Amino acid sequence: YGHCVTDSGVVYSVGMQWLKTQGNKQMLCTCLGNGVSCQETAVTQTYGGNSNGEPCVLPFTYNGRTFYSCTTEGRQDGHLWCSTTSNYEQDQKYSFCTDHT
Repeated sequence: YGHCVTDSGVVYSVGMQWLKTQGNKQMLCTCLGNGVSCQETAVTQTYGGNSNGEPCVLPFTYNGRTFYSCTTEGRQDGHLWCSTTSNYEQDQKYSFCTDHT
């Protein structure tokens, strides 16, 4: 009835995007309306960019929002990129991402 719970105790809320692990793999879990879905891996391969590819540091904050993985909200081209420094608004250290092609 709105609130989202993973049966683990975490009483999320309809729209409290979060991140869940599998004791080895990463996975972003979110509660929409029909239930609770997630994004396997979440992250993506990083090449060149500003960090020549490296372990991003998400979920980070950009433009005032948050991103648990790559994103193209910082450009008008469509190239996926991520952050490698908790402080991207100070360092600007970011990397790109493929995902598809």
